Formats: sequence, C-alpha cells, structure tokens
Amino acid sequence: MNCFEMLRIDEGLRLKIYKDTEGYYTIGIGHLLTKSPSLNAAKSELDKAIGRNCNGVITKDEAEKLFNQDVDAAVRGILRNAKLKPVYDSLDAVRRCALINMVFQMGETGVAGFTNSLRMLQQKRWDEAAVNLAKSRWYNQTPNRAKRVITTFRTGTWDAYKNL
Repeated sequence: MNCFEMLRIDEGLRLKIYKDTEGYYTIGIGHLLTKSPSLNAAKSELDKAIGRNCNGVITKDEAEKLFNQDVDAAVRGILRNAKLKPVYDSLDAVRRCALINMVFQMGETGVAGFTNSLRMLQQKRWDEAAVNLAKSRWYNQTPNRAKRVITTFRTGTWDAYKNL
C-alpha cells in the first residue's frame, strides 16, 4: 500500500468529472480541473493533462498519475516550510503519507499549527504524539479519519487501513 490507497480510502477516488462542494469540476482524488463553469472547458483541461481524448473519464492508473503530481506540489510546499520541513525530513515513507494526508485535509497552514505534535514526531515519541494529536479540534470533527491517521503515525504501518 502507498499513499494513493490511504487517500483513496479517506477522501475517495472518482473516475468521472464531478463538481466539488463549491461547484468546481474535479476528478480523481480531489484533483481540480478548472475554476471555469464550463463542463467543456473542464473536459478540455483533462485531455490536456492526460494527453488524450477522455471525454471526462479516466482510468485508475491515470488518476494515480494526477494524484502523484498533486503530492509533489504538496511536498514542494512542505519543504519551503521551516516548521514542517525537518519533520517530513525525519519521517519514514508511511509516516510521510500520514502527514500529507493531513495537509490535504486542512492545508499547510493548519498542520503547521500543531507545534508540539510536530516536535514530538520529529523526535520519534510516537505515543506522546498520538496523545497529543487526539486533543485537537480536528480529532473531534473528523474522528474516523483522524483516528486512522494518528494510528499510522503511532505504528508506522497501514494497520488502520488493513480491512478497508
């Protein structure tokens, strides 16, 4: 399992163009196509991105391609972020997925807020970090997702996602 699978489960994968909460044309795992109100413009952007005639429908593999670009852009930001940089730098691959997961959820700025949690994570105090994370506002609002993410930080495995 990789990052794609974790997010496919927490956020959801859509193979046909859809509108998000706000009305924007999206696809894959929350991959924004365009802020234009046109379905055609949306399809046009997809074909560009794919490099082929899709008519608004992609394969899993393709979505994965897009998800990775999205992931790269997130990381690039992380790496220009003093508080986040050393933590990401310090985590293993699995654990890096969990952090990304958070970024995707609440943005770069929201995660930067977990001052302490972050400190513990960079120090490999997994449990304390998990304890710490559970006091957030985030943990109370999206508790299923948050439990799964914390469990990943705590164990360094995909156990939370095993039978999903």
